[PDB]
Amino acid sequence: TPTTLTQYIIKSQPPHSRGDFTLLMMAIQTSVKVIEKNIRRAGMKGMLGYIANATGDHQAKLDVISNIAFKAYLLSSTSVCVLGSEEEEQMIIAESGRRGDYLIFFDPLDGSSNIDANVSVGSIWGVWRLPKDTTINSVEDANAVIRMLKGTDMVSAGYAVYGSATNLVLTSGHGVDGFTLDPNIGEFILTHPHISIPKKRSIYSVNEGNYGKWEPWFKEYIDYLKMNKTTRYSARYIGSMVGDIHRTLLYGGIFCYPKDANQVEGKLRLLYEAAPMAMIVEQAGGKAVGSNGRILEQSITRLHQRTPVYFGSRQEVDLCMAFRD
Amino acid sequence: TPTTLTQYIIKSQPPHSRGDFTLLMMAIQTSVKVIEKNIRRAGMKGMLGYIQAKLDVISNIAFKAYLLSSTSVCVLGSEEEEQMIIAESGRRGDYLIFFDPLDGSSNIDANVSVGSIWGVWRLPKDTTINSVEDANAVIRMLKGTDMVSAGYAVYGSATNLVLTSGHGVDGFTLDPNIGEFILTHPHISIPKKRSIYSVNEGNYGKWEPWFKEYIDYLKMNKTTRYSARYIGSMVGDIHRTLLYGGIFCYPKDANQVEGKLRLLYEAAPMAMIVEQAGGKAVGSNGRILEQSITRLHQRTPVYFGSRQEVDLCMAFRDR
Amino acid sequence: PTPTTLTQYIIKSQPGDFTLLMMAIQTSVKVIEKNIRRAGMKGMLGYAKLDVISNIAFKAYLLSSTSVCVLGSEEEEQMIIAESGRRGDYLIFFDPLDGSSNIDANVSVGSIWGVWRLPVIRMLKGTDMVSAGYAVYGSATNLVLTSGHGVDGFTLDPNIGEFILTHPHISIPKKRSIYSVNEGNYGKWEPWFKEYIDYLKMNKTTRYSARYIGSMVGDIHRTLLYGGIFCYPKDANQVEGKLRLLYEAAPMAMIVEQAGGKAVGSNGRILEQSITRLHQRTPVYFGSRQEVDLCMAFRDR
Amino acid sequence: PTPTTLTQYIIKSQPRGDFTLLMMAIQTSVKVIEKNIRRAGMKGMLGYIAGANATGDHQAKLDVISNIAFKAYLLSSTSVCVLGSEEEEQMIIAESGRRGDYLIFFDPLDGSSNIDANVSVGSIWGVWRLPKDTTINSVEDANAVIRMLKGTDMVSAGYAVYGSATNLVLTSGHGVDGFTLDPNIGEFILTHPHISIPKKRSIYSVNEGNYGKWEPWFKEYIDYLKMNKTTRYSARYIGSMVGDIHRTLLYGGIFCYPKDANQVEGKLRLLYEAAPMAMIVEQAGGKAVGSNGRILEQSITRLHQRTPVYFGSRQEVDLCMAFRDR
Ligand SMILES: [K+]
Ligand SMILES: [K+]
Ligand SMILES: [K+]
Ligand SMILES: [K+]
Ligand SMILES: [Mn+2]
Ligand SMILES: [Mn+2]
Ligand SMILES: [Mn+2]
Ligand SMILES: [Mn+2]
Ligand SMILES: [Mn+2]
Ligand SMILES: [Mn+2]
Repeated sequence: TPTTLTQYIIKSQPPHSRGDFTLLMMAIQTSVKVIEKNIRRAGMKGMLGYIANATGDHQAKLDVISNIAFKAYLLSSTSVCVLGSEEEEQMIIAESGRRGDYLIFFDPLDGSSNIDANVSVGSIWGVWRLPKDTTINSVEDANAVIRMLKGTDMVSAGYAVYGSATNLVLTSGHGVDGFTLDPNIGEFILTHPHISIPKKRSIYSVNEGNYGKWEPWFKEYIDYLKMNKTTRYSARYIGSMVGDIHRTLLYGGIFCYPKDANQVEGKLRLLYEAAPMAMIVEQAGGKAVGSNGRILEQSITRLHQRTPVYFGSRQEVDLCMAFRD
Repeated sequence: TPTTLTQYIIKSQPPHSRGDFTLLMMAIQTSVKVIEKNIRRAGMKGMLGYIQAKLDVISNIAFKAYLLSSTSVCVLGSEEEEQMIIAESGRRGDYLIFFDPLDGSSNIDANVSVGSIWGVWRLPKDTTINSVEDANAVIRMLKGTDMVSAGYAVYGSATNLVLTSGHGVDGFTLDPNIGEFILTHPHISIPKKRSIYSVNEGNYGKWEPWFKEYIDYLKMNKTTRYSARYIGSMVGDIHRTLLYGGIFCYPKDANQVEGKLRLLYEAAPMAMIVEQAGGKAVGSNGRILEQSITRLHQRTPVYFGSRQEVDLCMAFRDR
Repeated sequence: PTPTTLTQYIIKSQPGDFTLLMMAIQTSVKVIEKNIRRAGMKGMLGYAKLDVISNIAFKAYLLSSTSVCVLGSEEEEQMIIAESGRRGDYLIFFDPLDGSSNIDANVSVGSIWGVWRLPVIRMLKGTDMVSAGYAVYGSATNLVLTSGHGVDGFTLDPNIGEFILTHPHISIPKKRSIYSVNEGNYGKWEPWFKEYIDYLKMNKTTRYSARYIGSMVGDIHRTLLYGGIFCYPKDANQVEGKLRLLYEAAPMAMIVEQAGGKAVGSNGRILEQSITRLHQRTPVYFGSRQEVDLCMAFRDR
Repeated sequence: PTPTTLTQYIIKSQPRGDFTLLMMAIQTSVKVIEKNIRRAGMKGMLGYIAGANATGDHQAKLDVISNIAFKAYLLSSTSVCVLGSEEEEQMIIAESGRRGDYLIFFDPLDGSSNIDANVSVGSIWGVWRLPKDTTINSVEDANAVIRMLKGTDMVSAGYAVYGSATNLVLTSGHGVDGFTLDPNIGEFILTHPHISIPKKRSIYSVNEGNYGKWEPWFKEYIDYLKMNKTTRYSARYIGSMVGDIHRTLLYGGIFCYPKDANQVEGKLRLLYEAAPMAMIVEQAGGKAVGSNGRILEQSITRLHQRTPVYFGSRQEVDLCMAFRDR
């Protein structure tokens, strides 16, 4: 009898709790398993490539299927009032009799331009809980509510990695725990409890193809990692934010998506990429900052808002930020 | 009723052919499936190290078991073993197989892709291998250009098996419901040009000046913008290189002055696949496949990929 | 291509304890199915160990569910109480693995559960049962259940480890010419039942087909879907019967009744029988309402 | 760690690789069919096609899919010259130069009226080897060749059981060995080596719903099994010939499909049901007879020929035949 994610969560909540968070995490699990199913057989089911979004991404077929899955299960869960997907312009409101307390923002498939080459991909979600009195009855209401939220209010966050094994990592503000899908029983089993990101590790992750378009201070930082006399650094960039962040959490290191001469506001989205990953990184003992301190302290102005990121081992991030100053 | 790897191979061989190669590819398929099984559940079965090198051992055990019982092999050489192994007499076919049973094994704990690589030579016309001595003598008079088949498997979100027999490259995908590899990527053709480079830039300082120059050009040139990708799994990175185009480099180091990658069971198989897909695959002095094999764990640097991207790279090497 | 799961179905059915309970049951069933499929290679066959493993699974997941106060297994003499801070409202009685001497021959097996609710438990009636269900472990894996508003059947999708709705509103036909009984025991039956069986074979009007897998869950599942009758009659040895009331006959009776069939023992409805003792027994005559009527007509002369 | 596969077992068993390739094609077919059965409920493949085969069976959708599978893989194997399916009127010839030495007759899905109720089903095959200096170039040639064959010429036979586990049992004239599908690796693993059917066991398997239509001697035999003072019998009838025969081989007992007042020639087909099962039962140490002695000694007149069967533990079958001769 191994320990399932569901059991783990039931245990985590107080004696005879509400149960909404358990139902939510069921919906997420089912979605993740559906997506995993589709990815593993995509080649034979004709779902490789692209269709013939609000961020200007041309969509892979698995983006659409992923989004459909997440929405279907989350809305039927009875635990969500609002959902916001990368693949949708607008937020979606759950129907009145079927409306829980959670606002969930998700990237249903991260790295979708990796799938054709069997490089890892993932899903990311951040969960906020509807503020005490308030009631969201429309898209207008929801847009007003998100504007008065911060990453520091996020109650839970997590990602899934679709690779040789299927991982589901999550936090509820009391550390990070990692699970692995047992395909023989379709349950997520606790395999990586109390994930602690090392304080220092000589691994950096960034797209150096963009060297030319970076700020001078960041070119300097990267050059130092390569040219300094003291400590040798190793470079790794899978090109899947989830894949790279997962390696960062387990091995230590740093992961960067810096300011660009094109994307002067950044590549990564705040609500459904950067802030969830920031809560996970912080809870694992790491540091997660953007252009002006903590990602989680940034004010949310709009659903598809962007930010650069510098995430990872506390001291590696400190070194990086020392060049900025 | 989809097209299996097995049926594809049966069709590929001549009318009423011998059958050795079919049996070999069965053994390889079974091995790959056993390894895949173990990787997918490694976390729950204690084979990961959380709190490094058990899957190497299990992989090696699998490949050996199935290949030796296949009756198609005379000699095997694994990355995990110092010496070559001889198949027992009368369980002894015509193939010499050199394999990396698990490539990227320090990736597994982080769920980063890994693979298996194999190169197949066929015992020369008048030769008979009866011992380790014999085998060491035989490999010394072989080249990558004599390789009859090569392939790799990628263990990721899907499980791929890519291979060639000197008539192009074809890619298969494991259907886990029936445990057969299904043709999904027929006639893989690597683009002639594509702006993606793959190398560990952490080692910048230890590279030769010409290669530092090449990398700097990819970043600073006015004409064409390059994207950087380095998974750190040779199979993962090469597979992306074959399908997307680009370049993959493991250049000469100030430490590893002979190179990181092994010739027999990493560089030469991947070279035959890259060449068959329409790409170019070179080391320190031309084609990897034209290099003479001196020793089982011999090494070489590599510059592999899109023919024009490799040409560009080699243009910088001109002193 | 996002199918309807058992979990969603149940969430929709309610206006959370029962949802958590049905999670625990699902996980248990999947664990048991996993073990059965590979039992031959993992040494768990004879040639039962799977009774023990099954029981362990059900207990583990049901107790951690926080929805149970009491559980009773066929494999245990005594009932088990859930710990105080982890104690829901449900009493559950289950046969974690039915037909365990079938496994070595790859004949179907199943799991059966009956759920009562508490508002000491000296007597219950099947008519108070709030839910019941079984799983069938065969070439597909089925999970059939009721909550007093009909019967619905689900099938395990092994690719996602969820039970998918495949057989909604199972209705057992009123009449169907299939009978299920061990005729090896002919000699030990009561005269009226010998007469009934002889009539099924010798009557001029309607031809009957015989099927007996020898797994109660397998045979009852075929009975619900195809129609027919399933009998474990009184024996000259087992004068009180073979099947157990609390964790076999009464759950199956609620399912059969909710599907539109009839489910009786030696003296009327199984569900109306008083429960005196945990491992109490009863004969059964279950199935299509008219086939059971025909059977009972022979008993009454 | 690295278990013994069916493929390895077969490679070991041979001294030419034609039989190995054949058994690959069969394995793949069996795995494809298993795949389909496990998910049939969600893929809409439960029940029947809306519009009967050569023996008058209305077909289940899984009959058609199964038949397609077996044909596809067996023909691409390069080991077959002729194939005969239950689901086809005519035999099929493999294309010239994709043409091996084996004639294979198969029931691609046995018990297809069990699937909707999740009761076990199976596949059955019998393998003959083309006679010395015979050459099959058409359906005419094939029909001529089968007429001069017997079950005693069968080189191999086997079945698959699709249940909670997936079994594949086979013989090549040197006993019976049983395998089990490992779904994690899609290989059949040796689990039941040297299957030996007990000489005596008190279990009988027959559809007693047909009592009224049986011959008097067989009614007498069945009544004896129930009413005799000496030994008590247990009755089991799954209603899937493969399921019931598999239980018979492992537990012992008897399995009967006797002569009927309707089917006076019998229900079971000789080429792809009775004769393969007969070779397996004989190789396991049992006895397998029809209306006039050994099934395997019967002359094959036609592809969809029928026969009754009395199969199982040698002494149980002897007892049965004693009632016929009295
Ligand atoms: K995107
Ligand atoms: K190494
Ligand atoms: K039991
Ligand atoms: K049929
Ligand atoms: Mn996305
Ligand atoms: Mn993304
Ligand atoms: Mn390796
Ligand atoms: Mn028991
Ligand atoms: Mn029982
Ligand atoms: Mn049949």
